[PDB]
Order: sequence, then C-alpha cells, then structure tokens
Amino acid sequence: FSEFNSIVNIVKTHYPDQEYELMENYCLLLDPNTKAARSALEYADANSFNTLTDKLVEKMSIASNLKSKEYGKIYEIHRKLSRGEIDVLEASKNIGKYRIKTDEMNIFSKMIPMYDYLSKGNFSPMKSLLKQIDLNDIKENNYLKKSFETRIYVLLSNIYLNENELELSRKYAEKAIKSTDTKRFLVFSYLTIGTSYIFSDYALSKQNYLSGYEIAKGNSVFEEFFKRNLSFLNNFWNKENPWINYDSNAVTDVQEVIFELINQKKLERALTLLKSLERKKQNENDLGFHYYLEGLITNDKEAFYKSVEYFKLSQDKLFIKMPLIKLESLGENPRLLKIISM
Amino acid sequence: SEFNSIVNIVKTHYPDQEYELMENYCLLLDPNTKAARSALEYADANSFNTLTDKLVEKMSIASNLKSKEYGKIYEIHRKLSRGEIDVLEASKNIGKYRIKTDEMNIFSKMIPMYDYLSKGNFSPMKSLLKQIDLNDIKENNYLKKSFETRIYVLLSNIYLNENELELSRKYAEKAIKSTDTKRFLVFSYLTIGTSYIFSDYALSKQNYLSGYEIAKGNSVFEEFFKRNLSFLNNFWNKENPWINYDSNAVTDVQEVIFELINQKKLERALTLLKSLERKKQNENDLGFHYYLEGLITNDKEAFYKSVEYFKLSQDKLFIKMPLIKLESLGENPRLLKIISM
Repeated sequence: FSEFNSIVNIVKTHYPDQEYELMENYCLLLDPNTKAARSALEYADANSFNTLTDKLVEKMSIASNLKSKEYGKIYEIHRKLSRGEIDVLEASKNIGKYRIKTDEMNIFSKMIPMYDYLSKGNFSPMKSLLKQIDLNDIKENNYLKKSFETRIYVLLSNIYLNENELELSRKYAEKAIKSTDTKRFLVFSYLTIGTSYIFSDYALSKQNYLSGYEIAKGNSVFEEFFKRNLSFLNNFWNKENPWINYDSNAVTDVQEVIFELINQKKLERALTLLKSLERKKQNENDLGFHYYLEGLITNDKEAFYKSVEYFKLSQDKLFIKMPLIKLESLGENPRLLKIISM
Repeated sequence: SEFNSIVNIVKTHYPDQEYELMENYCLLLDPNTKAARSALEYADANSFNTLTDKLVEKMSIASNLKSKEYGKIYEIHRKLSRGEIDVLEASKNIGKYRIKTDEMNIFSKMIPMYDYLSKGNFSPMKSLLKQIDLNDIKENNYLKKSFETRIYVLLSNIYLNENELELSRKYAEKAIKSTDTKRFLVFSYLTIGTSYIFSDYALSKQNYLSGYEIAKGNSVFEEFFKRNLSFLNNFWNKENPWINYDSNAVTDVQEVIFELINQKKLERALTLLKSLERKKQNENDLGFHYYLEGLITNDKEAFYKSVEYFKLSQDKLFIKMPLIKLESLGENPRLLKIISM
C-alpha cells in the first residue's frame, strides 16, 4: 500500500482538471526523507513538471535519508542533461562518480543517456539494454516500478518507429497506453501510433493524433506536438490544412508553411522562404525535410540525394522513404532505393 | 617490477612454454603482493580464463586491501565475460564496493564497455574511452601499460566497424607499439590488414604476414591470417597458396570457388557453388555467396542480393565488394555511395 499512489488516483479520478495545482502543493509538503517524496520525484519527472521536479531535487539532494539523497543526485543529472546544461558524456561521467546503491537508480542511470541518445539517433545498442532491464529487481517502490515500465514501453516504441518497425512500434505504444495514466506518456504513445500511419493510413494517422490531442488539451506544449504532426499529415496527403502556425519562427513550423505553399503551387514564394531558412538553426533530421521540400520545387535529384543522406545520418528509416519515392518517380533504380531504405 | 622482469624472461627464452611456465609461477605468488596483482591482469589480458579465475579465488583469501579489491572487480569482469550476469547486475555489484585504487576505479569503468561494445553502441564508447586518463594509475605500471593497450584495441575495433580505416590503423599501430600480449598483436595485425583489403594489396599482405609470424603456435590465430590471406589473393587475382581444398567449412569452400572463377573454370565454380546452397550459412556468408554467383553469371540480381545480405549482417566492409561491381555495370554511383554509408 502506497499513500502517494492513493492520493494521485483520487486527484486523477475526482479533480483531473486541477491535477497539477493539487499535486504540486501536496508534493512540496512531503518530508524529503520519505518514500512518498521519492515517488513524488518520479511523478513530477514522468509528467514533465520541470519546476516541480527541480524544487524536489533541490530538497532531496541535501536530505539525510540515503535513498532520497541518491534519487536527488541522479534526477539532478537527468535534469541537467534534459535542460542541456551538460552533455551526455559529462552525464555519464557524473553517474560513474556516484556510488549507486538502489536498484531503481541503477536502472534509471542506464535510461538517462538514452533520452539524449534517442533525441539525436542512436538506436540498436540501447534497445538491447532496455529489453535486458528486469523491473522486478525494484522491490521497494512499486510506484517507480510501474512508472519505469511505461518509460521503457515508450522508448521502445520510439526506437521501433525510427527503425521503420511499425507493427512493433504500435505494439509497444499500445502497451504504454494500457500501462499508464501519465498524460505525457499517453501523448508520446499517440504521437508514435499516429506517425506510424503517416504513409499507410491517413484516417488512422489522424485518429491517433486526435486521441492524443484530446489527452493533451490543457498543456500547450503537448498540444503543439499534435498540431505540428497534423499539419505535416495534411500537407503530405495534399489536403486542406487548418493546423499550421503562420506566426512561429521555429524551423519545423516554417517548413509546414513551405509545404502548404508547394501544395498551393506558390513555388516562387516557397523557394524564397526555404532559401531564408539557410541560416544554420537546423539538426540533420530537419535538413532531411529541408532538402526534400527543395527537391519538390526544383525537381533536382541532388536535393533528393541530400535529403536521403540527412535522413540516413539521423537514422530516420521512416521519413527517408519520402525522397526515395521521389527518386523512383525520376527513374532511379528501384532496387538500389529499396536497399537504401533497409 | 619483478613480475614484469619474469614475464619478459619467459617470453624471450621459452616462448613455446609461456603458458605452462607462467601459470605455475602466477599461482605460487603470495596473493597480498603487487606481483600477484599484476599476474591477475597478465592472465586476463591474455584470456587465460582458468588462470584468471584461480587468481580471483586467491584474492578473496588475501587480507591485503588492494588485492581483495582487485579480486572482487576482476570477479565482476569475469562473471560478465562468462555471461553468468548481465551489465545491469555488474554495475549493481560495482556500486556495492567502495573502490580505493585508481586502477580498479578505471577498470570498473571499462567493465560495462566490454558488454556495450559486444552489441554495437560505439560512438558513446569512443568518447568515454578517450576520457580515461591512465596517468591516474601511480601504483602499478604493469596494469597502466596493459590498460593503455586495452584502450587502443577497443578504439581500433570501434573505428573498423564504423569503416574509419585510417583511424582503426592509427589505434591498431598504437596498440602494437604498446604491447607484447600475443592476442592484442594478433587482433591489431588482422585489423590493419583488413583495413587495406580494398586500398593496398601489398600493405594488406605485409600486415597479415607479420601477424601470421606472431600467431605461429596458436592454431586459431594462424587460421585467421590464412583465411584472410586466401581472400586477399583471390580478390586481387594473385597466385593463392593459402587455400584449404580439404576443409568443408563454407568460407574455405568459397575461396576454392573464387580461385576457380579467377582461373576461368566457371562450370566447376558453379557446380561447387550450387552444392554450398545446401549448407548451413549465416547472412554474411550469403553476402560472399551471391557475390561469387554474380562473378559467374554476371547477373545484377546476384550482386543486389549480395548487397542486401551484407546490409542485413551489418558488414560495412565487405559490402563494398558488390558495390564496386554494380558501379562497373553502370549503376548510379551516388546511390551506391549512400548504401555504403
């Protein structure tokens, strides 16, 4: 029996719209040396309540309870990495320096790099590690155990999507959904299921995005994810597109504007706007989409070759299909393009 | 170091009896002494597994703090290496001990790395390995020099798998200069040799012969150079003394076939290739198989299949074999370059 888990369930079932405002207050009244305070740390981080997580870290880092101290220090490293105040190599260095006694943090330790490595495309080795983790080793905090189960299902889901293993990606996203009531995990699961259907099934892609958008309502960052993806979906399938953010200066938003312009056959303006994105505010995966859009306008195979290269560098075996399809249309060897997509 | 002095005497004067002299000697050392510690590294660096484990067993019974600590950390290394535990349990066990020595602190960091590198995950490893500073080891120069080699060999192996052939050689050469552990010399010379398969025949050959010389006495290590020398000479259409006509193993029969193709006996090459089709074979073997079928029939389809099987087995090295042939048959050089990324 966990009193924390009992409170969360009461707040989720009876006051869902006030969840953050009730739980924030309650989490910050817990003594930092207690089991409940520890669970609160995972509850805060699993929900991406950043300011709460950081307030809990500040208290628990300097607590006298050894377990609390340990959770504090390891979540501290996680948070530093997630905010980008440090890089993964230093994160690992710091983990090494700390003597980890709990099964929970030993396992968490391993997951911390994975959030960074996943963000920038390294998949195969960490997959093996995730399947190796046995959460039955966590004997002393079933709330962490259940939360970590979800964390694993979501990571696996995301890995399998990027490997273009869409049956497996769905399997793990659905298992994540069944496993949790944490909004953030439901959001990412529905994003993943939605993205899995981008090429194969418009309606099912849309319907998984709308389910996720419903769950995301209230958090504007989570809302933005579905609107960006719904905007891509409609642009890709050449449908009327209500989801675009014309105001945003962010690269992924401006790309959706461009794609719409291409569909509207305003190719001159699409190019000038694409040409202004040439300032280096873009990761490899963003350059995939960039050179694909340029290709759609200019019909230059070079643009599509570059698009393939950037998708290959970022290890996106899903979106690499787009320029490959276009190169097939321009009469390039279908067998070689199939081999590039494996 | 008295230990380093004995090893050197045994290597120079009784190389053929190295194991049988050193095994005896290592097990007669007092387990509380620096020499017994060094023996533990000597044993593990050489993959004398029975010996390593016997020395581990002896470190538990020692009362010296440092010896006890080396015992427990090599114990974790060996448990992980035998596959009795996974990396998670390893890290868990490492956390249980407070590590006082700089050498076992550094070695504890390397233990996971051997597991993570047994299954891809390179890039993150590279940076971690270069971050280790071996100048922190003040108290055992034999471990220091052995660990330096361990680092150089891992980096070498990583860079080879990334098809960073210049960098793999750089670290293999550093490994060679750093060591007299036979198995590290063997892996370094194989690596340097393999790095030149496609770029430089003479240098590939010369590195494989140097390694063959060092491998003399060990039948497993000898076989590696003979297999690779057989491939090299077949690939460059040179006279081939390394072929094993007797062996029924797939890679040996493949070298027979390749020679027949070079001698333009395509009829016999085909019949022998056709009989390999009913033999257990991994994906990497199917790479070589369909390449040889391609060399005979000159059908693009065989070369496409060869590429696919090399891609499925994640061989970024030999995939170039089918690529080059497709280039010669007028396939898009940009698509072929992208496949070899």
